[PDB]
Amino acid sequence: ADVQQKLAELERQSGGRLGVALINTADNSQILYRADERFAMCSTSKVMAAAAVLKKSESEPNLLNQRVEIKKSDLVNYNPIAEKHVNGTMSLAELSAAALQYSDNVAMNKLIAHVGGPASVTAFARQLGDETFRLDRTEPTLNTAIPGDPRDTTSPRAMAQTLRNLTLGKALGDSQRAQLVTWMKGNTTGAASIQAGLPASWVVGDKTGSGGYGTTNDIAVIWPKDRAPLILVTYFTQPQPKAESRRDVLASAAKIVTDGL
Ligand SMILES: *C(=O)N1C[C@H](NOS(=O)(=O)O)CC[C@H]1C(=O)NC1CCNCC1
Repeated sequence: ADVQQKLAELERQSGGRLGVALINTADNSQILYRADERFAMCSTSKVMAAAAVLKKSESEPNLLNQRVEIKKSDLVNYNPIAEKHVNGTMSLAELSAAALQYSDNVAMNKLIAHVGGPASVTAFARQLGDETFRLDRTEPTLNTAIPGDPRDTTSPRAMAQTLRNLTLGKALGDSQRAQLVTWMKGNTTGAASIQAGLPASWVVGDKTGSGGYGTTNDIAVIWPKDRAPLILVTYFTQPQPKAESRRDVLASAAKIVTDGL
């Protein structure tokens, strides 16, 4: 009751639309707020694309080592790693790390292409039991985040359940699950989001995202000190097309739902 009041208050103060799903694996409980509404995933969709590559790699031992050309024609609007490798190759492992840890959009496009495109990433989600996730577009257009548009969306509940499966459950084989967790724990982009609302000592693997309409997102697996892990999804979007990001709202949401733990 208190936690719900606090999230509603945060949403009202923020001026936007907030979606939260926490799974506490200590007691199999959840805290949900707009958790069945759709939100544009933006760069948080990179987790599903990397996971689809990892799944493919379970039957293809040379896949992660496969060399992918980086051409000028591959550049899109946010390319911090790929721009340093133009006219050379990167491995699919290197592209996965760049997508997850630096949120490189070229890297995301190569992951998408090498599993068969957005509909293939979506079919992977369906195979895991996630009916909600939909990846419709490639980078950079998947980040438009127009209100009412279902393209490139999921719900907080669906993404929390799927992230649990990927990182703590059995969607991926032992090697592949460990690799995803390693990659997410090495994320460099998330300190202002969920992590900013948790104690300094807690360990986090997360993936942020942002896009049109001031969309500001984070999805995380969290290891609190001496406690079972948590899964937290915080999605946020705003009414104005050119709204600025609100990473503080995600931090505030994280603090609200973990207070006590
Ligand atoms: C993901 O949401 N992206 C790519 C990159 N991610 O930053 S983080 O917040 O994921 O670490 C920057 C924001 C976002 C993105 O691609 N935004 C678009 C860039 C190209 N023009 C439209 C916005």
